Amino acid sequence: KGPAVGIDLGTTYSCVGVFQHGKVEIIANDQGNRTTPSYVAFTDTERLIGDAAKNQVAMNPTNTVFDAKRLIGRRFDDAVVQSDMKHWPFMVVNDAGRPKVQVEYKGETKSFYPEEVSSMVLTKMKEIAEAYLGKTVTNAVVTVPAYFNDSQRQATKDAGTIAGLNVLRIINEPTAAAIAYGLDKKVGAERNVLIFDLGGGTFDVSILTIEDGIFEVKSTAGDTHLGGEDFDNRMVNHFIAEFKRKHKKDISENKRAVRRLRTACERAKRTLSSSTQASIEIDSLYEGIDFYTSITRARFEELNADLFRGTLDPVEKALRDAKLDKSQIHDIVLVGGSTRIPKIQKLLQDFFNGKELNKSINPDEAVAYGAAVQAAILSGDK
Repeated sequence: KGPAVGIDLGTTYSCVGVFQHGKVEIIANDQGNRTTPSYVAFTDTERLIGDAAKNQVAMNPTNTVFDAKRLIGRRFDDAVVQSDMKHWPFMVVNDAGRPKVQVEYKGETKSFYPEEVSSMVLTKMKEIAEAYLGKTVTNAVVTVPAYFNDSQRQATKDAGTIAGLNVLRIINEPTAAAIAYGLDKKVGAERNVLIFDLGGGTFDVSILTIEDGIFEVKSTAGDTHLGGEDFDNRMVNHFIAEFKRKHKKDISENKRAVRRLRTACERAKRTLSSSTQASIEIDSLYEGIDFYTSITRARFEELNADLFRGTLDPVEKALRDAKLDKSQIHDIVLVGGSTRIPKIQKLLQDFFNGKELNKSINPDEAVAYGAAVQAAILSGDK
């Protein structure tokens, strides 16, 4: 046969891992990136997936598709679909009740179901793993949010099937995160687990009670439209204002300039998680004007103070809906890159009155890690 893989098919980014020789290896893509944008793009000559698709988004916005995870398993008339369509530069059309993304591709109008778009992302993840392993990869466990219904689950499975993957099982993202930390294998009775998942575009809080290998979902809360990208946007707005004051130019409607500034801001955010300052270095940001400056960790925290504090309300709501006190939480699990932000960890740890956080597994990789473990179990190789 071949190696079984765990795939986190994320809203904004995806990640693939493999369990072998007693260890999970998270697999780097051809750019050396351990996560891959959940982006597909269509041009005059080719279809682009992942990094290559995201890299040309400002030059080809209406034919660059993302957020298929917000469409998958839903109907066109869905209130969620109608709302979300407003914020996408690509077209969504109705095919006999079902949403389809419509693009131009090689001088032709083509349309794709959300699960076809996700199949393309899954194809890239498959090829990434095959490039690393030197072997054909067919079996996989693919993750979804706990709140996904059977239509969403089936459509996610269907995306894998279209990609040529044998989907062994669709498992919940918070379950995968808990499996990564071996929280179902502790010597004891019930364990109440809080998963704090602050992703690129979504914030999910999940409370699980694990006992006898059952991962009971007690509560879910969060914000479907809050993620690391919001914190990046506060930085983007900050520097747009700065460039206006410095140079009397509003760069807002130059898509390329704004995209480049955003990329710089994403990088600065990562750097600010392990350093107290970050350099912004952009050659010819606008009209040949260089933008070289810096931002301190304190200023980044100040720009996002409301959004950071605000993450605690879903935690309180999850607790209330699960009928549990703060002190009844056995384990706290960090998932999503934004959970590396020192201020967020401090906020969450203070909220739990000094309780230690499970954060040793790269939070951006924890879900694919648990998926890879489960994949090994299901294929019979753990």
